[PDB]
Amino acid sequence: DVGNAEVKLEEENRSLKADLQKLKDELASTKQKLEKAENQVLAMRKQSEGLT
Amino acid sequence: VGNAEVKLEEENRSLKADLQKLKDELASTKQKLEKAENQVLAMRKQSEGL
Repeated sequence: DVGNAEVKLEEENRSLKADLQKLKDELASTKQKLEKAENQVLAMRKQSEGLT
Repeated sequence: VGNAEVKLEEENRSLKADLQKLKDELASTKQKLEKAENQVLAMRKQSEGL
């Protein structure tokens, strides 16, 4: 039935959009954390070179 | 209205493809984060002795 297929797709689509928003938020945060960690590595390199 | 079902199928395909890509980018970024944090810890140790 067209009605059944449509309802199933609408349900999947609502569920996928919520999963997508979650993953988008998690990605943005993880990327920000990676940038921080990499800049930590660089700051420590300079501090370890300014000491040694 | 006539296009209702195919548009839903198209959206569905679009979302599923985006979902897989984001899961892939997330796992890759998480792995890089783990490596960088581990570099920080390794460098903390070498800095400790000196």
